[PDB]
Amino acid sequence: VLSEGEWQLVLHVWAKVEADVAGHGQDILIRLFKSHPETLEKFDRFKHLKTEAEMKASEDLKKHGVTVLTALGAILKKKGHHEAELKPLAQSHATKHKIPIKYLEFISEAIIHVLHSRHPGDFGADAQGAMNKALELFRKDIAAKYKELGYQG
Ligand code: HEM
Repeated sequence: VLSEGEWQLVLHVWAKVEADVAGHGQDILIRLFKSHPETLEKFDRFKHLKTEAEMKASEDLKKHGVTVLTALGAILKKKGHHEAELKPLAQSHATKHKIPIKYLEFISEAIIHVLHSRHPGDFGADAQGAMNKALELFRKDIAAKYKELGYQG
Protein backbone atom coordinates (compact mmCIF):
# COMPACT_ATOMS: atom_id res chain seq x y z
CA VAL A 1 0.00 0.00 0.00
CA LEU A 2 1.56 3.26 -1.00
CA SER A 3 0.87 6.21 1.36
CA GLU A 4 -0.70 9.45 0.12
CA GLY A 5 2.77 11.10 0.36
CA GLU A 6 4.29 8.42 -1.85
CA TRP A 7 1.44 8.73 -4.42
CA GLN A 8 2.04 12.43 -4.58
CA LEU A 9 5.74 11.87 -5.48
CA VAL A 10 4.75 9.47 -8.14
CA LEU A 11 2.12 11.59 -9.75
CA HIS A 12 4.22 14.70 -9.51
CA VAL A 13 6.83 13.15 -11.72
CA TRP A 14 4.26 11.53 -13.94
CA ALA A 15 2.67 14.94 -14.74
CA LYS A 16 6.05 15.93 -16.20
CA VAL A 17 6.01 12.74 -18.40
CA GLU A 18 2.61 13.82 -19.66
CA ALA A 19 4.34 16.84 -21.29
CA ASP A 20 6.17 14.61 -23.68
CA VAL A 21 4.58 11.22 -23.65
CA ALA A 22 5.92 10.12 -27.02
CA GLY A 23 9.54 11.03 -26.31
CA HIS A 24 9.45 9.19 -23.03
CA GLY A 25 7.72 6.20 -24.54
CA GLN A 26 10.42 5.91 -27.19
CA ASP A 27 13.32 6.18 -24.77
CA ILE A 28 11.79 3.59 -22.46
CA LEU A 29 11.08 1.02 -25.19
CA ILE A 30 14.46 1.52 -26.69
CA ARG A 31 16.11 1.04 -23.31
CA LEU A 32 14.06 -2.10 -22.63
CA PHE A 33 14.99 -3.49 -26.03
CA LYS A 34 18.66 -2.68 -25.73
CA SER A 35 19.01 -3.84 -22.11
CA HIS A 36 16.93 -7.03 -22.60
CA PRO A 37 16.95 -8.11 -26.21
CA GLU A 38 14.68 -11.01 -25.48
CA THR A 39 11.90 -8.52 -25.06
CA LEU A 40 12.06 -7.29 -28.60
CA GLU A 41 11.44 -10.78 -29.87
CA LYS A 42 7.92 -10.64 -28.33
CA PHE A 43 6.97 -7.95 -30.89
CA ASP A 44 6.60 -9.24 -34.32
CA ARG A 45 5.83 -5.52 -35.22
CA PHE A 46 9.48 -4.49 -34.19
CA LYS A 47 11.60 -7.45 -34.40
CA HIS A 48 13.06 -6.14 -37.78
CA LEU A 49 14.72 -3.16 -35.86
CA LYS A 50 18.46 -4.20 -35.51
CA THR A 51 19.99 -0.87 -34.37
CA GLU A 52 19.17 1.87 -31.91
CA ALA A 53 19.07 4.27 -34.81
CA GLU A 54 16.45 2.22 -36.61
CA MET A 55 14.46 2.07 -33.40
CA LYS A 56 14.63 5.81 -32.94
CA ALA A 57 13.49 6.30 -36.52
CA SER A 58 10.50 4.03 -36.22
CA GLU A 59 7.16 5.91 -36.05
CA ASP A 60 5.33 2.78 -35.22
CA LEU A 61 7.61 2.17 -32.17
CA LYS A 62 6.99 5.75 -31.04
CA LYS A 63 3.17 5.14 -31.45
CA HIS A 64 3.41 2.07 -29.26
CA GLY A 65 5.32 3.92 -26.61
CA VAL A 66 2.42 6.42 -26.32
CA THR A 67 -0.03 3.49 -26.02
CA VAL A 68 1.96 1.92 -23.19
CA LEU A 69 2.55 5.12 -21.26
CA THR A 70 -1.13 6.31 -21.59
CA ALA A 71 -2.21 2.98 -20.12
CA LEU A 72 0.33 3.16 -17.34
CA GLY A 73 -0.61 6.73 -16.59
CA ALA A 74 -4.28 5.69 -16.35
CA ILE A 75 -3.35 3.04 -13.76
CA LEU A 76 -1.11 5.32 -11.70
CA LYS A 77 -3.75 7.97 -11.42
CA LYS A 78 -6.05 5.38 -9.75
CA LYS A 79 -3.62 5.22 -6.88
CA GLY A 80 -3.97 1.49 -6.35
CA HIS A 81 -7.78 1.25 -7.19
CA HIS A 82 -6.90 -0.05 -10.57
CA GLU A 83 -8.60 -3.44 -10.90
CA ALA A 84 -10.69 -2.38 -13.88
CA GLU A 85 -7.73 -1.05 -15.79
CA LEU A 86 -5.39 -4.05 -15.00
CA LYS A 87 -7.79 -6.90 -15.90
CA PRO A 88 -7.67 -6.48 -19.57
CA LEU A 89 -4.01 -5.68 -19.62
CA ALA A 90 -3.15 -8.78 -17.69
CA GLN A 91 -5.43 -10.88 -19.71
CA SER A 92 -3.91 -9.85 -23.01
CA HIS A 93 -0.33 -9.90 -21.87
CA ALA A 94 -0.64 -13.38 -20.37
CA THR A 95 -2.73 -15.11 -22.94
CA LYS A 96 -2.21 -13.27 -26.25
CA HIS A 97 1.14 -11.57 -26.06
CA LYS A 98 2.78 -14.20 -23.85
CA ILE A 99 4.84 -11.75 -21.71
CA PRO A 100 6.47 -13.19 -18.61
CA ILE A 101 6.20 -11.15 -15.36
CA LYS A 102 9.94 -10.80 -15.25
CA TYR A 103 9.80 -8.75 -18.49
CA LEU A 104 7.44 -6.43 -16.55
CA GLU A 105 10.24 -6.05 -14.05
CA PHE A 106 12.56 -5.16 -16.94
CA ILE A 107 10.31 -2.47 -18.35
CA SER A 108 9.98 -1.05 -14.79
CA GLU A 109 13.55 -0.64 -14.60
CA ALA A 110 13.65 1.12 -17.96
CA ILE A 111 10.86 3.47 -16.87
CA ILE A 112 12.80 4.39 -13.65
CA HIS A 113 15.92 4.93 -15.72
CA VAL A 114 14.22 7.25 -18.23
CA LEU A 115 12.46 9.32 -15.51
CA HIS A 116 15.71 9.85 -13.60
CA SER A 117 17.45 10.96 -16.93
CA ARG A 118 14.70 13.38 -17.91
CA HIS A 119 13.41 14.70 -14.51
CA PRO A 120 16.25 14.57 -12.04
CA GLY A 121 14.88 17.52 -9.90
CA ASP A 122 11.51 15.77 -9.46
CA PHE A 123 12.95 12.27 -9.26
CA GLY A 124 15.18 12.23 -6.23
CA ALA A 125 15.57 9.22 -4.07
CA ASP A 126 12.22 9.65 -2.24
CA ALA A 127 10.36 9.81 -5.52
CA GLN A 128 12.49 6.91 -6.98
CA GLY A 129 11.52 4.79 -4.04
CA ALA A 130 7.89 5.68 -4.36
CA MET A 131 7.79 5.02 -8.10
CA ASN A 132 9.43 1.69 -7.47
CA LYS A 133 6.72 0.86 -4.94
CA ALA A 134 4.00 1.85 -7.46
CA LEU A 135 5.53 -0.24 -10.15
CA GLU A 136 5.89 -3.21 -7.78
CA LEU A 137 2.14 -2.86 -6.91
CA PHE A 138 1.36 -2.99 -10.69
CA ARG A 139 3.47 -6.11 -11.05
CA LYS A 140 1.98 -7.79 -7.83
CA ASP A 141 -1.50 -7.28 -9.13
CA ILE A 142 -0.76 -8.44 -12.68
CA ALA A 143 1.07 -11.46 -11.30
CA ALA A 144 -2.01 -12.45 -9.25
CA LYS A 145 -4.11 -12.41 -12.42
CA TYR A 146 -1.47 -14.38 -14.32
CA LYS A 147 -1.58 -16.99 -11.57
CA GLU A 148 -5.32 -17.22 -11.81
CA LEU A 149 -5.01 -17.85 -15.62
CA GLY A 150 -2.20 -20.44 -15.29
CA TYR A 151 0.73 -18.23 -16.42
CA GLN A 152 2.61 -17.28 -13.30
CA GLY A 153 5.11 -20.17 -14.00
C1 HEM B 1 4.14 -0.90 -18.26
C2 HEM B 1 3.96 -2.11 -18.74
C3 HEM B 1 2.97 -2.23 -19.91
C4 HEM B 1 1.87 -1.60 -20.28
C5 HEM B 1 1.14 -0.51 -19.44
C6 HEM B 1 1.50 -2.22 -21.53
C7 HEM B 1 0.41 -1.73 -22.26
C8 HEM B 1 0.02 -2.24 -23.53
C9 HEM B 1 -1.27 -1.90 -24.20
C10 HEM B 1 -2.23 -0.79 -23.67
C11 HEM B 1 -1.25 -2.65 -25.34
C12 HEM B 1 -2.28 -2.72 -26.43
C13 HEM B 1 -3.60 -3.21 -25.79
C14 HEM B 1 -3.43 -4.71 -25.35
O1 HEM B 1 -3.03 -5.55 -26.21
O2 HEM B 1 -3.70 -5.10 -24.17
C15 HEM B 1 -0.05 -3.43 -25.35
C16 HEM B 1 0.30 -4.38 -26.37
C17 HEM B 1 1.39 -5.16 -26.41
N1 HEM B 1 2.37 -5.28 -25.47
FE1 HEM B 1 2.34 -4.27 -23.67
N2 HEM B 1 2.50 -3.13 -21.97
C18 HEM B 1 3.38 -3.25 -20.98
C19 HEM B 1 4.49 -4.11 -21.00
C20 HEM B 1 4.87 -4.95 -22.05
C21 HEM B 1 6.11 -5.69 -22.13
C22 HEM B 1 7.18 -5.73 -21.06
C23 HEM B 1 5.96 -6.32 -23.33
C24 HEM B 1 6.92 -7.15 -24.11
C25 HEM B 1 8.03 -7.50 -23.62
C26 HEM B 1 4.74 -6.04 -24.01
C27 HEM B 1 4.39 -6.57 -25.18
C28 HEM B 1 3.28 -6.20 -25.80
C29 HEM B 1 2.91 -6.66 -27.10
C30 HEM B 1 3.69 -7.69 -27.80
C31 HEM B 1 1.75 -6.00 -27.51
C32 HEM B 1 1.08 -6.14 -28.84
C33 HEM B 1 1.77 -5.06 -29.76
C34 HEM B 1 1.21 -5.13 -31.15
O3 HEM B 1 1.73 -6.04 -31.88
O4 HEM B 1 0.30 -4.26 -31.49
N3 HEM B 1 4.07 -5.20 -23.09
N4 HEM B 1 0.70 -3.24 -24.21
